[PDB]
Amino acid sequence: ENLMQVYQQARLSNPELRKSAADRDAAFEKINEARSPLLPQLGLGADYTYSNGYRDANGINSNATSASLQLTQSIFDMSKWRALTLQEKAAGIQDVTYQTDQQTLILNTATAYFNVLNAIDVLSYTQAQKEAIYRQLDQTTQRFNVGLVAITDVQNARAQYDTVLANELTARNNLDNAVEQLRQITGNYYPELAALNVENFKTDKPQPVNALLKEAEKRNLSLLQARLSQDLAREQIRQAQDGHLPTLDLTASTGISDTSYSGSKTRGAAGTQYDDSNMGQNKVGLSFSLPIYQGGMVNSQVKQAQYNFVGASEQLESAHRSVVQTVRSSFNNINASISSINAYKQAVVSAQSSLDAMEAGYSVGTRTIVDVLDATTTLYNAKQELANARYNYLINQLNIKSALGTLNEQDLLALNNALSKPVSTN
Amino acid sequence: ENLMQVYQQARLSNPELRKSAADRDAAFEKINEARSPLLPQLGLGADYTYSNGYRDANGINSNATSASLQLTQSIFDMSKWRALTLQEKAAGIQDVTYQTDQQTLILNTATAYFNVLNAIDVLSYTQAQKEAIYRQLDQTTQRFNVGLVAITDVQNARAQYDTVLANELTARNNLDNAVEQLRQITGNYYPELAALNVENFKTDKPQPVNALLKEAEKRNLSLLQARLSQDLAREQIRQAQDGHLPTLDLTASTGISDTSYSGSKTRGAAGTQYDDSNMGQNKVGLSFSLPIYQGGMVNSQVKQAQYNFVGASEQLESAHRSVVQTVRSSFNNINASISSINAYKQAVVSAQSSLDAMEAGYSVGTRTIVDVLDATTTLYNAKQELANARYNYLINQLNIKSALGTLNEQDLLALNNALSKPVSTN
Amino acid sequence: ENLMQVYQQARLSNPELRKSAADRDAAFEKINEARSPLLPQLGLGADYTYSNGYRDANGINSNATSASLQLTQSIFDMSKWRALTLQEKAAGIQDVTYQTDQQTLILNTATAYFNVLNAIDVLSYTQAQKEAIYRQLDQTTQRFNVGLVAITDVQNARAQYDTVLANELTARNNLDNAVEQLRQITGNYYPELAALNVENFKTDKPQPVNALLKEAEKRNLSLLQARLSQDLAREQIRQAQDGHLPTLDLTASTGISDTSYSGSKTRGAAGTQYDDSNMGQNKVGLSFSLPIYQGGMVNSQVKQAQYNFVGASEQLESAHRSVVQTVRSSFNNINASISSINAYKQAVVSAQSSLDAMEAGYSVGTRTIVDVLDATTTLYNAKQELANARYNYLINQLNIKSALGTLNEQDLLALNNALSKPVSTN
Repeated sequence: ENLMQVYQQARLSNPELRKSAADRDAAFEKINEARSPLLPQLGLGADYTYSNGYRDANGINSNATSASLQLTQSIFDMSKWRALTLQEKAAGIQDVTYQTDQQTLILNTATAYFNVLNAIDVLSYTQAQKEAIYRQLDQTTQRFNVGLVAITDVQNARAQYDTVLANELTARNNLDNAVEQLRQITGNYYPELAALNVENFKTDKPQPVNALLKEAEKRNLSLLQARLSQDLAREQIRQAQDGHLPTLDLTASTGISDTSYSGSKTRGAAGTQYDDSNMGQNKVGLSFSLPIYQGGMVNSQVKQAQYNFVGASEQLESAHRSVVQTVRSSFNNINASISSINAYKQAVVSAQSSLDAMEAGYSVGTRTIVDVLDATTTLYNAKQELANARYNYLINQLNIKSALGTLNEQDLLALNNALSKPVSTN
Repeated sequence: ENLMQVYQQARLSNPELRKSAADRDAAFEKINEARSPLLPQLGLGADYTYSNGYRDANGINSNATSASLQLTQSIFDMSKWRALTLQEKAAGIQDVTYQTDQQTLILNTATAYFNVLNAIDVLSYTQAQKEAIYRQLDQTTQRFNVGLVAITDVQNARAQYDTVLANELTARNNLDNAVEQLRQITGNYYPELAALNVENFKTDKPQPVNALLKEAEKRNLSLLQARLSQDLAREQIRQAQDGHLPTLDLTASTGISDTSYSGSKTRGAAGTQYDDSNMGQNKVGLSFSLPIYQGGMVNSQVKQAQYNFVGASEQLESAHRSVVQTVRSSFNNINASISSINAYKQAVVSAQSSLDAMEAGYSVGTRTIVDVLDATTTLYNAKQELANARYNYLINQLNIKSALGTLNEQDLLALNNALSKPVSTN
Repeated sequence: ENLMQVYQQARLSNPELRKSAADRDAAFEKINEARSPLLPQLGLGADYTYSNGYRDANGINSNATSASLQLTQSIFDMSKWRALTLQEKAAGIQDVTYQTDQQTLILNTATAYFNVLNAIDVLSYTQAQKEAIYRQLDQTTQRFNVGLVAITDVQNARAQYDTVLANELTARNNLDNAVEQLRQITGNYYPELAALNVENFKTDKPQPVNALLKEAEKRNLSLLQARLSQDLAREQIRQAQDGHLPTLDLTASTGISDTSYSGSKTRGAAGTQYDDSNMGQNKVGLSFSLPIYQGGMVNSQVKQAQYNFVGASEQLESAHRSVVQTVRSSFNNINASISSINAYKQAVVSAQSSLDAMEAGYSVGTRTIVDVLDATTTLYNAKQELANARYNYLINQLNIKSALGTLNEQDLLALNNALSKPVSTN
């Protein structure tokens, strides 16, 4: 129910987070097959085959029968080690992006949480507006009944009333909308959520921008991923270099053989050579090769890896400019939130005193209760529009921390301190 | 001209629909080559080759003249069947997404069709606004001429007139833009389109939400595609399992070769063995093999397929909760459309009576005709903003029908029933 | 500083432009390896291997020792030439898109610049608004001090003041934002930028739209790229046709051999055949093959390439509809800009005369100076909202020129003519 608990149940409800985790699992597991080729290749084959050599040596008839194990083991080829390193760095990549997605979950969660509150706010306010305009219409109606005014005004207040009805329904509708938005990252409905403890609000001042810039230089996930991409490009480079490598290898195998000769040609002077055999063999030995020159195969690849490299570096710098922009913008947004909160506070005070004034106006009955509710309307609107400003302060409070690439459950707990009273959702 | 006919010509004018159709054609045709490998592989590779030995067995010249056909046919390998099933499911995928795109074309079609209707409205009424403000400029002008109100007001009205002119030009401009928007899907410019039969609106109540839930769950295209994706992942799993398959084979080949001999070394005791060859051959037989352990080849792939599976499943549930969200939101939007239509109707009646009232004001001339056209302004603005609301009702109709995964020409035919009088576009 | 210089320093600062450049370098360089296969394949693969017979073959140990260079050279396979042509066309593609981004850098570069100007504008004027409202607060305050009015008004003016303060901070904030936006393209902060020379502002009429269309047919980069895609699809088609090609080839290689015998079975009646032999060889000759029939390999591929072709064609027409839409829309936007500029000009004149009027009002003291500054507020707001309109005129100019697929530094120079006075940024 509390934002913390909301994070808790939602910690498993997210598929994409779990999806990404599983993807990381795919990467780390893929490292295994990345290690695989270096290991020896035990194998087996078998065959049977009749043959008939027509023409010249025509009339011979020869079935053939054989089977063999074939162990093989390459030794010298660093390219596989290279690919292994690629797999490693890619794994680190997947790790980082996974953490990123975690932070994303945090953000979305908090956002969706606040939206419900805001919807409740607008709901109630639009309601009070409804009643106010309603008795406005009733008054005006009665005023026509005694004939003081033109019918046109009656229809006017009519239109006001219908309009505000639409305003009710759309808002109430937005309520459940946001509710389902919450279920989207939960899979569960919630009857109620804790109200903000506005009385104990934190008007915390921002840290100086430069240190934040430093921490940003140190620990944004994205730029880190860029650097990993760069190093990976370097790995691609040496992998392109790998083509020049001599390929030391070692075969090892044994094989049975049968083959029973037949046909009239075998008859007469078989000379043992035409006789059926039972031979078997245990071949084992080195294998090796070297490309020397291959039409410029391993040449263009080099430059390709190079362009890939420098381009990746460009992406890195782009990320750099990006994080600078983002963090500054966030900081600034926080300040904006501050000032806005100030303004709306004062507005609250204003509408309040105005309200009390008009209430006194009804105290000796100078006005109508309707008007009192008009001031009441302005009052509430100002109220949780100010609350809205506070939540915006919170969101910015996360974004800057998000900008750092840091974030944790603990910040959300600090948020959880802010919550207070239970509040029914619908 | 009518929305139905517009859809009719639209059915061929769309490239992307036809594109997707042809893509389905590709997906189906590819199933054929998916069936292909099982078929026998006939072949030929005759060639000639000189040879000149040296060192130890130096000086014995020769030249082979090989020529042989090679039919081949493996029998046991389920992995290919697996890939066939994959291709099948892929074809189902392409099918589903194709139908989806059809619905998409429908939606966009009706949308663009309505936008024109709206722009016409805004155009006309804006024009009336132009005339009204104009004659205000004239009145105020003359009022300066007789020496009354200060020049500043004159320039004010001037600004009004110029501003509203700009509004005209941008209005007309948007009109032709929308016309082109229509041509974009149609490839045709249309001088005129049918007006809505506003007199006979359909105030249908929405069905209870749960039934719609059950239906859409039963037949949404997207989630269906997800399920196909999951099944495909399972197929990938058995395909990973396929690496344990022994590979039964059957070679079948034949042909002749003539290696003529030459060189001085052949001279002396040729022993028939050094005579020129003239042999042919008819080899045929099985070629079995089983991989045994191979460094963990067919291992990591298993878990990879597994993670692929579960992640796909997570996507499935994701899309599930998603469509729940969407359909509820749609229902809600429809209700909003209802209430809005109500409100604007009443606003229409109101502004109308206000109009008639002021007209009566001019009946003894208390006002100016411009004022009457101000009431007229608010009037028609209200009118076809209400029309706009009705179109929104239509769009929501198609949307709720869309989330079902249903949709067809028929609802659009009912929309065609909604249409009435011809109206020139520009 | 001037827009031209800004473009100049920026012209190298862009990563993505340089990125695309290097990518073009890749596309070109890859043509080399595309040419590569036709070249001769020199090679080598020496190796050594022990052998030990058993069962009938038992007791005759040996160890083969082989070494051989291996040149190879294919003669006839058009598919390689085909793929070469593919690579060529791909190079053309990367070229074109590179040109696209070359325009893209320009557009944004103007955009942010004008945004900076605008931000400066709104900033200053908001400041003036601040001072005005401030003195209203002071007036109302003092008025309460002598007690002419209710406290509620005091709080009202209070609220106005805090609000406008918030507007200041967000304004300044937006200023620095835009500054950083500029740095994003440049990597450099800028103290100052040239003011527009509004006095000599251009108002050229657009060329008639049809001529612009014929011009459009010439060289939009996008559509050209589409046509290249089509031709590429055709190349894919002939490449599918290339599976019918007989594969004429030429083997050419030489190698030595040693192979030493061992074992007691070799002893006795060796018959020369059971003796060590240091043979060498110089094999050379033709190679050839032809598929005949392969289970429908090169069949489904044909239809596949065909579908690829037609789909590409559909994309081409899609691009056609696209460019028509965009160019007309641009033209229209220009017209809108014109009329808007007209309107705001007149508004400026109006507010000006109103200002002078009220100034005269203070000349004999009929009003507060604050009010005069209110007119001042409306004044400047109108002023550089009009400026904003002029920049929109410029942006539209660049847009329509962009739709042409044209654009150059020279148009930006023509823009550079428009600039005038130096202006500090913050």
